Amino acid sequence: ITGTSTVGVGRGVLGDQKNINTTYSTYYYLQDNTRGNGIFTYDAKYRTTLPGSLWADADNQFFASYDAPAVDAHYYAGVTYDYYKNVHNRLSYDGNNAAIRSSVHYSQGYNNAFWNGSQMVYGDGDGQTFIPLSGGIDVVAHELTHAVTDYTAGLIYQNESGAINEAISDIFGTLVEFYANKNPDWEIGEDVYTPGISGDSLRSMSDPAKYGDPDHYSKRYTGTQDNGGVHINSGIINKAAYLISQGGTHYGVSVVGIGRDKLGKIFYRALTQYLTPTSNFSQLRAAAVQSATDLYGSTSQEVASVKQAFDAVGVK
Ligand SMILES: [Ca+2]
Ligand SMILES: [Ca+2]
Ligand SMILES: [Ca+2]
Ligand SMILES: [Ca+2]
Ligand SMILES: [Zn+2]
Repeated sequence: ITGTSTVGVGRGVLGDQKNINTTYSTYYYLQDNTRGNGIFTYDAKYRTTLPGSLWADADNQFFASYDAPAVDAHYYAGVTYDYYKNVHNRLSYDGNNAAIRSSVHYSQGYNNAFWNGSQMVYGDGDGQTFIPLSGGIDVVAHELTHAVTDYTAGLIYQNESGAINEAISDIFGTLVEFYANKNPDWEIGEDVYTPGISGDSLRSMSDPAKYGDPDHYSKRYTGTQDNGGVHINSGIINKAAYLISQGGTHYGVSVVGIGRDKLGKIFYRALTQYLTPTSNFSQLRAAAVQSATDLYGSTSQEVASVKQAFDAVGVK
């Protein structure tokens, strides 16, 4: 909408106060004009029609319980935009400052979030498996990263290419969580998963097997559930990425860690210059090796560590 840029204040899902970029024209809208061609947050009003209505507020204060998922979807989309721009010189998900749109309060009791081809969508959860999913910065960045993937490598959402797609979203979701630097970890969704159970999470990158997911290619899922295991077999790639960054010895194979920033550079380059819609795990290894070679040189520690990490998870 046309209006003047304003700064509201409110409280997110976890009860924390933050400032939000809004737009004033009669109402204050969740429209952040400070980033690209805007970040826009919508109310889906417990229904499934999308996007719903651009979020309007009378007083620019967002402290109601109903407001909290909107505050966080809007704010964490901003952090994610900043990560991609500042760290990777990428302007929004399309590289040309496309407007970023999110809807909250999608459906009833909805234990998921997704990119629908055009926008991000967040359930409120049922209060048992999840609380409103935009409360997790890793979740928000996971969703926006699906848009980045779709505009770049275009990894088809099934089987190995789909597990790579998933892992890319978990990797960058985690790197954004570290960028913001509030309780960062290598777990996925811990801030919004199972409010009645402390210390768990939806997935673990450091130890995927803790939550049932494979940590070696010989343990990959080969059935048809979950689009051929895209949220399951992502553990193999998540583990490789964790090892590249942090190091470790896994099934007897030692990996020298190179840190998060270099992990992000290698995987961003692989995603944007080498992967294709049909890439499989072996092709991801090759893309990561080539990316590290371009950035650091063929004789570098970085290349050696990429190879060790893929060896450790059984991907040749
Ligand atoms: Ca208000
Ligand atoms: Ca965390
Ligand atoms: Ca996390
Ligand atoms: Ca929990
Ligand atoms: Zn996903």
